[PDB]
Amino acid sequence: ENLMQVYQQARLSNPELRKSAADRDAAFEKINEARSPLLPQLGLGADYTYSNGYRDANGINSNATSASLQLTQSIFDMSKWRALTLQEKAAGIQDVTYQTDQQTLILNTATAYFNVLNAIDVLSYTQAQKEAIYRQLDQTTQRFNVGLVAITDVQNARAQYDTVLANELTARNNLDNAVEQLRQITGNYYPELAALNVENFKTDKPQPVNALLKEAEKRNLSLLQARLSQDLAREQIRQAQDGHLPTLDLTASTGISDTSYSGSKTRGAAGTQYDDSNMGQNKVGLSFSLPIYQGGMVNSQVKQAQYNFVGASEQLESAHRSVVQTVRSSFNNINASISSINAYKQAVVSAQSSLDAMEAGYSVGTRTIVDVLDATTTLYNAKQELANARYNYLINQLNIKSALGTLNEQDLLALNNALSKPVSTN
Amino acid sequence: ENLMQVYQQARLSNPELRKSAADRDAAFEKINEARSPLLPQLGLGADYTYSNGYRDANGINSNATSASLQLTQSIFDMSKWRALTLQEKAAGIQDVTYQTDQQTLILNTATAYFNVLNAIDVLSYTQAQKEAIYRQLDQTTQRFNVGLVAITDVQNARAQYDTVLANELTARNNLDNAVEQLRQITGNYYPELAALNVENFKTDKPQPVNALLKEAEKRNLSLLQARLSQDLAREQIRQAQDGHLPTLDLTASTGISDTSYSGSKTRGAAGTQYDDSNMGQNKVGLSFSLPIYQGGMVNSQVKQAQYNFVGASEQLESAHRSVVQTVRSSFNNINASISSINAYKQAVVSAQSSLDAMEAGYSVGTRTIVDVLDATTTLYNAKQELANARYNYLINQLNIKSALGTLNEQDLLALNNALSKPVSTN
Amino acid sequence: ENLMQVYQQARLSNPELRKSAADRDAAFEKINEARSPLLPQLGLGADYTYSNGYRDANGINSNATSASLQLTQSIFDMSKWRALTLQEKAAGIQDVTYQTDQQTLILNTATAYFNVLNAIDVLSYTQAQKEAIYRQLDQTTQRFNVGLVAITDVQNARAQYDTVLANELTARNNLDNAVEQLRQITGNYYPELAALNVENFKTDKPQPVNALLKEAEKRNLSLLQARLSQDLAREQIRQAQDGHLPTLDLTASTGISDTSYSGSKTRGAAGTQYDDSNMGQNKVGLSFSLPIYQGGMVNSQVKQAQYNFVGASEQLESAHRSVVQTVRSSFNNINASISSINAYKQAVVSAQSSLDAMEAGYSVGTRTIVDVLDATTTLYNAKQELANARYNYLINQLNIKSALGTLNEQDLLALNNALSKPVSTN
Repeated sequence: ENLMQVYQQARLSNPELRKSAADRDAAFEKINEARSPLLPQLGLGADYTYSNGYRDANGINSNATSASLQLTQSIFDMSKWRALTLQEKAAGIQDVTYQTDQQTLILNTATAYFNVLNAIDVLSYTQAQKEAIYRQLDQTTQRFNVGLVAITDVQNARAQYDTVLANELTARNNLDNAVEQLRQITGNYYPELAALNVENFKTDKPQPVNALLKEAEKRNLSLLQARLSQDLAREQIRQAQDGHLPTLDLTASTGISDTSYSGSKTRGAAGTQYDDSNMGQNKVGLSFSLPIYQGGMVNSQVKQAQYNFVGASEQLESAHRSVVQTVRSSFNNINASISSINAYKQAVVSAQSSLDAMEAGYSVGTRTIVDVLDATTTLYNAKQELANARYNYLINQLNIKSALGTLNEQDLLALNNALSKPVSTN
Repeated sequence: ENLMQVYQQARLSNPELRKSAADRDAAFEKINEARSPLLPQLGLGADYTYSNGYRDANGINSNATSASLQLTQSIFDMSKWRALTLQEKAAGIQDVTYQTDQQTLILNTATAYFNVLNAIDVLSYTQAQKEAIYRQLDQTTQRFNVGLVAITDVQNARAQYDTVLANELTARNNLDNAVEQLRQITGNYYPELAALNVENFKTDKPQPVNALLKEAEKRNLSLLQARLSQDLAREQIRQAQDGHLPTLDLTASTGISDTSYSGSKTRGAAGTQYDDSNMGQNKVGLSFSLPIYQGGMVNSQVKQAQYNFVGASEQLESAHRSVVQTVRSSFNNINASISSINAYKQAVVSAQSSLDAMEAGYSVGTRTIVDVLDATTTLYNAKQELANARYNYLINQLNIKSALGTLNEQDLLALNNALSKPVSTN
Repeated sequence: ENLMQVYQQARLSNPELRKSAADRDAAFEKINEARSPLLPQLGLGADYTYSNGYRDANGINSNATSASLQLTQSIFDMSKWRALTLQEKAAGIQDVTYQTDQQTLILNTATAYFNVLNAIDVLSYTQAQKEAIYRQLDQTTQRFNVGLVAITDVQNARAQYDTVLANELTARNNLDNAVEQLRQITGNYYPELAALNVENFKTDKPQPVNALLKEAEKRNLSLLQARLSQDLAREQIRQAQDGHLPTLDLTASTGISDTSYSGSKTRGAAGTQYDDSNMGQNKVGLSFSLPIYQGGMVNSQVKQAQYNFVGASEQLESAHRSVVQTVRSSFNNINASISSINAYKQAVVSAQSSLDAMEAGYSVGTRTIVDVLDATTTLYNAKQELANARYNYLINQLNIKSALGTLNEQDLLALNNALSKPVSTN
């Protein structure tokens, strides 16, 4: 129910987070097959085959029968080690992006949480507006009944009333909308959520921008991923270099053989050579090769890896400019939130005193209760529009921390301190 | 001209629909080559080759003249069947997404069709606004001429007139833009389109939400595609399992070769063995093999397929909760459309009576005709903003029908029933 | 500083432009390896291997020792030439898109610049608004001090003041934002930028739209790229046709051999055949093959390439509809800009005369100076909202020129003519 608990149940409800985790699992597991080729290749084959050599040596008839194990083991080829390193760095990549997605979950969660509150706010306010305009219409109606005014005004207040009805329904509708938005990252409905403890609000001042810039230089996930991409490009480079490598290898195998000769040609002077055999063999030995020159195969690849490299570096710098922009913008947004909160506070005070004034106006009955509710309307609107400003302060409070690439459950707990009273959702 | 006919010509004018159709054609045709490998592989590779030995067995010249056909046919390998099933499911995928795109074309079609209707409205009424403000400029002008109100007001009205002119030009401009928007899907410019039969609106109540839930769950295209994706992942799993398959084979080949001999070394005791060859051959037989352990080849792939599976499943549930969200939101939007239509109707009646009232004001001339056209302004603005609301009702109709995964020409035919009088576009 | 210089320093600062450049370098360089296969394949693969017979073959140990260079050279396979042509066309593609981004850098570069100007504008004027409202607060305050009015008004003016303060901070904030936006393209902060020379502002009429269309047919980069895609699809088609090609080839290689015998079975009646032999060889000759029939390999591929072709064609027409839409829309936007500029000009004149009027009002003291500054507020707001309109005129100019697929530094120079006075940024 509390934002913390909301994070808790939602910690498993997210598929994409779990999806990404599983993807990381795919990467780390893929490292295994990345290690695989270096290991020896035990194998087996078998065959049977009749043959008939027509023409010249025509009339011979020869079935053939054989089977063999074939162990093989390459030794010298660093390219596989290279690919292994690629797999490693890619794994680190997947790790980082996974953490990123975690932070994303945090953000979305908090956002969706606040939206419900805001919807409740607008709901109630639009309601009070409804009643106010309603008795406005009733008054005006009665005023026509005694004939003081033109019918046109009656229809006017009519239109006001219908309009505000639409305003009710759309808002109430937005309520459940946001509710389902919450279920989207939960899979569960919630009857109620804790109200903000506005009385104990934190008007915390921002840290100086430069240190934040430093921490940003140190620990944004994205730029880190860029650097990993760069190093990976370097790995691609040496992998392109790998083509020049001599390929030391070692075969090892044994094989049975049968083959029973037949046909009239075998008859007469078989000379043992035409006789059926039972031979078997245990071949084992080195294998090796070297490309020397291959039409410029391993040449263009080099430059390709190079362009890939420098381009990746460009992406890195782009990320750099990006994080600078983002963090500054966030900081600034926080300040904006501050000032806005100030303004709306004062507005609250204003509408309040105005309200009390008009209430006194009804105290000796100078006005109508309707008007009192008009001031009441302005009052509430100002109220949780100010609350809205506070939540915006919170969101910015996360974004800057998000900008750092840091974030944790603990910040959300600090948020959880802010919550207070239970509040029914619908 | 009518929305139905517009859809009719639209059915061929769309490239992307036809594109997707042809893509389905590709997906189906590819199933054929998916069936292909099982078929026998006939072949030929005759060639000639000189040879000149040296060192130890130096000086014995020769030249082979090989020529042989090679039919081949493996029998046991389920992995290919697996890939066939994959291709099948892929074809189902392409099918589903194709139908989806059809619905998409429908939606966009009706949308663009309505936008024109709206722009016409805004155009006309804006024009009336132009005339009204104009004659205000004239009145105020003359009022300066007789020496009354200060020049500043004159320039004010001037600004009004110029501003509203700009509004005209941008209005007309948007009109032709929308016309082109229509041509974009149609490839045709249309001088005129049918007006809505506003007199006979359909105030249908929405069905209870749960039934719609059950239906859409039963037949949404997207989630269906997800399920196909999951099944495909399972197929990938058995395909990973396929690496344990022994590979039964059957070679079948034949042909002749003539290696003529030459060189001085052949001279002396040729022993028939050094005579020129003239042999042919008819080899045929099985070629079995089983991989045994191979460094963990067919291992990591298993878990990879597994993670692929579960992640796909997570996507499935994701899309599930998603469509729940969407359909509820749609229902809600429809209700909003209802209430809005109500409100604007009443606003229409109101502004109308206000109009008639002021007209009566001019009946003894208390006002100016411009004022009457101000009431007229608010009037028609209200009118076809209400029309706009009705179109929104239509769009929501198609949307709720869309989330079902249903949709067809028929609802659009009912929309065609909604249409009435011809109206020139520009 | 001037827009031209800004473009100049920026012209190298862009990563993505340089990125695309290097990518073009890749596309070109890859043509080399595309040419590569036709070249001769020199090679080598020496190796050594022990052998030990058993069962009938038992007791005759040996160890083969082989070494051989291996040149190879294919003669006839058009598919390689085909793929070469593919690579060529791909190079053309990367070229074109590179040109696209070359325009893209320009557009944004103007955009942010004008945004900076605008931000400066709104900033200053908001400041003036601040001072005005401030003195209203002071007036109302003092008025309460002598007690002419209710406290509620005091709080009202209070609220106005805090609000406008918030507007200041967000304004300044937006200023620095835009500054950083500029740095994003440049990597450099800028103290100052040239003011527009509004006095000599251009108002050229657009060329008639049809001529612009014929011009459009010439060289939009996008559509050209589409046509290249089509031709590429055709190349894919002939490449599918290339599976019918007989594969004429030429083997050419030489190698030595040693192979030493061992074992007691070799002893006795060796018959020369059971003796060590240091043979060498110089094999050379033709190679050839032809598929005949392969289970429908090169069949489904044909239809596949065909579908690829037609789909590409559909994309081409899609691009056609696209460019028509965009160019007309641009033209229209220009017209809108014109009329808007007209309107705001007149508004400026109006507010000006109103200002002078009220100034005269203070000349004999009929009003507060604050009010005069209110007119001042409306004044400047109108002023550089009009400026904003002029920049929109410029942006539209660049847009329509962009739709042409044209654009150059020279148009930006023509823009550079428009600039005038130096202006500090913050």
